[PDB]
Amino acid sequence: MTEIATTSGARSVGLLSVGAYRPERVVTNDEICQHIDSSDEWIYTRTGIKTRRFAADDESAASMATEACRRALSNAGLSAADIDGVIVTTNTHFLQTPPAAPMVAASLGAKGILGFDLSAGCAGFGYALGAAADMIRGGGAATMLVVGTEKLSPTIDMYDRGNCFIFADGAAAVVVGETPFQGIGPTVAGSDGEQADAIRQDIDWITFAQNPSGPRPFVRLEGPAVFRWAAFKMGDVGRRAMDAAGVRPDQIDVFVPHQANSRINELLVKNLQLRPDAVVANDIEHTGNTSAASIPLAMAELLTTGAAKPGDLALLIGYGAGLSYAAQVVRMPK
Amino acid sequence: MTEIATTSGARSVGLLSVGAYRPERVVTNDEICQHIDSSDEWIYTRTGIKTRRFAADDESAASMATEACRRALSNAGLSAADIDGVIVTTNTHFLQTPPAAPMVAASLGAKGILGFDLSAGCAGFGYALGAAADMIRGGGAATMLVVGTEKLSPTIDMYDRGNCFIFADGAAAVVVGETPFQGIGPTVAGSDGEQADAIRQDIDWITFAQNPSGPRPFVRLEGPAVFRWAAFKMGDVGRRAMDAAGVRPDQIDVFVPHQANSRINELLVKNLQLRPDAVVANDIEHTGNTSAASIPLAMAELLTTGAAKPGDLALLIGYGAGLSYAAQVVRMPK
Ligand SMILES: O=C(O)CCCCCCCCCCOC(=O)S
Ligand SMILES: O=C(O)CCCCCCCCCCOC(=O)S
Ligand SMILES: *SCCCCCCCCCC
Ligand SMILES: *SCCCCCCCCCC
Repeated sequence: MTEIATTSGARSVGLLSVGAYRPERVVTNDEICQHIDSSDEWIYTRTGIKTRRFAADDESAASMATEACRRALSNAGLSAADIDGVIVTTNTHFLQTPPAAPMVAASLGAKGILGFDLSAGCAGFGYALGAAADMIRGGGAATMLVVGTEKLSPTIDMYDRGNCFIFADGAAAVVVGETPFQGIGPTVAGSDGEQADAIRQDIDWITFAQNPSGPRPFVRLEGPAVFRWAAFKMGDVGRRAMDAAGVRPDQIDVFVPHQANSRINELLVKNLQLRPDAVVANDIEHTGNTSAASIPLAMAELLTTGAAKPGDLALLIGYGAGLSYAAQVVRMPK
Repeated sequence: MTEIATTSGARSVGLLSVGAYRPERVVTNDEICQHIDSSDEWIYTRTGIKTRRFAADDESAASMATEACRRALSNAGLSAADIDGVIVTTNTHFLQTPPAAPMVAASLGAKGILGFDLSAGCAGFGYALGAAADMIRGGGAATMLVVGTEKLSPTIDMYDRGNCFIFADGAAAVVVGETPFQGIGPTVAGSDGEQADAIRQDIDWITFAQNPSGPRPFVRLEGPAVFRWAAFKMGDVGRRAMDAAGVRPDQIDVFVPHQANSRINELLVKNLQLRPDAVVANDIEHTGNTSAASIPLAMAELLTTGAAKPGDLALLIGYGAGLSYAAQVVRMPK
């Protein structure tokens, strides 16, 4: 006869700021075409990618994540002392343990703060932004870091005619906290674990670890399957996300799909019936596919180029590995 | 100027059931005393562990989590079609991508429900329980599975002498959903990234992949440092947990700390100042340390022995790698 107490946070939460960090090494298509039988033009028309960034040998998903946070914090007018938790979303923290979240908190100056690694393929940001919003409104935190980071280079098979020109590096973090107006709509999510092997690590670490001198694992992609699924299934995912926020297709100002493939995104923009003048993220051009980091990296780009304004109503749609998606309507940060 | 929908879910949320799964191969202390010369008594005196369970080769974290859910659903008298999401917490899913969750989802027949993998070491489950509860109170999901799964087996160095006897395999899933009574307390969580190296994979997979002629990675433990940290710092954490749930230490009926080491958990009990008759989870004896899976496996055991009853007021304390910790006051399920 003693009811467990419940706590409560803020009603309205929003993206206070975005920070982005891309490693300085520019990898061209022609440099990629080195061990590939295709050209710059073939790669740009089929994907929309021109150049992408590769990290340094000493760099890691965590170090870039630490770096993205600082910048977001700086853009937020906030210190590490003002943060209550940090979620790292990544698919390329190359340790089973420890998780990257503590390390990032540690180097940021706030070693004691709550946090975890959330891994859900390319869709990892939608879930982690979703988890923050709910935790903050829940009262477990007031202000929170959600960082997407990905070191994909070391996982690329440079002879792989189907995916080498695709994956890249970068880290972008957002600051989530209380806001006057409601800023982040309901998370709309789900998956398709039937197609789990569409984007995968071909060999598992333990099997590989039993015969290290045999073929090592790489990232593999059954592209047409991914094209079909994404191109035809995310339209509703976007509609469900807009519906839960109480908004209309013609009300979206910025559209931030996962930067997987520009032809896919072209089909979604048309399927989503947005305004003819809706600003549509195209960070694919000089960032490539950065999985968990893709969307917040895309957001920053548009804010930096001034194509998007802070406070613009925006739709987010994450899609990729596991075959799992996540989508939310948000105001633009910064 | 368009508004974003402010939505609500159910306020009161609890653990409906718990479903555990344990590998049939019983590996003993004297069996671990064939490679490396210690003693079954030495291990028992120092850790509290007598035997442990190692999973089969055709078994995995992913596979064991699926079976635990089958059982969690079975004990709540429910169906995969009643579940809106799964959270697989783990440290031994031996793929960067795809996530375990969607696979676990499809194998239960839950077509494309939301789901992600949460990593925060031994404390992953406390984090996962708290995240799910957040999502239901926000309205993102109604009923959810949360599964700590682990196959630490293949990660153990048989020459360890410091931790070969510590780690073991298993899974345990809880169903989280609406209840009339508030069943899960506010999440008390945190970390210590300065001490990230205390429990770590010693070599990263890329580095190892890059150098197959060198040593393979293994799980490493800095015992003394972990003992010092967990046994003197975790009292305050539980104290913070009980404070948030509005309960006095003498109101606790069951204590389920992470099954790291009996001697640690022994000192915890005294610092925590619970009742003399308070039920203390000792699953460690024939289970060992199962990271993420530990606590819900430790829950299931107390319910199986009848040492704990459904509705009992439990104090959970997860702690370990990342040097991260998670705690909350709950009601026992089943
Ligand atoms: O037609 C061919 O023979 C090859 C054409 C392949 C280029 C088209 C891009 C691959 C689609 C991958 C999209 O999924 C993700 O980006 S993930
Ligand atoms: O240093 C002390 O006072 C205790 C001696 C260390 C005991 C031997 C190893 C157990 C380490 C504690 C458990 O670590 C985890 O499983 S986490
Ligand atoms: S859509 C997210 C893709 C994530 C790829 C990371 C897996 C790399 C394989 C390791 C060799
Ligand atoms: S909660 C403590 C268990 C740590 C899990 C990591 C397993 C080590 C991987 C080495 C290959």
